[PDB]
Amino acid sequence: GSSGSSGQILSEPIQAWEGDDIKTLGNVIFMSQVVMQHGACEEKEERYFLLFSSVLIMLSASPRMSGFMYQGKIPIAGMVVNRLDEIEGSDCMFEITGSTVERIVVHCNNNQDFQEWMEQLNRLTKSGPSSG
Repeated sequence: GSSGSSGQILSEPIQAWEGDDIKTLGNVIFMSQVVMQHGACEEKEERYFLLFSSVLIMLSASPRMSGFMYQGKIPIAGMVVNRLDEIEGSDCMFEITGSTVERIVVHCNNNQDFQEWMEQLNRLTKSGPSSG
């Protein structure tokens, strides 16, 4: 083993999920409850992000507790991660774009987890580790 995680995720299929399989994509690098809504609009938006290293799977828990709901998937390809350096001295965090005109603004966290997401997303979106 390694770490624990809520049930269902490993018992029932992901709601909305429809294509082939999730176990076919790979695994779940880093999974945690993030908050992605937009660039200041109304409020925040809690959601689950599953980094497979080949795509960013997103889940939702509209209800209370009962499995998850697959919203969309972001292929590492075309992805754009630069800890939102398009600004200047204004919160670290990072975004997850790579499409027509979509930008995923994930809320900070302040923990080894964050740095991780940035660490992987770094090599993910890219090809190989930064100066190994």
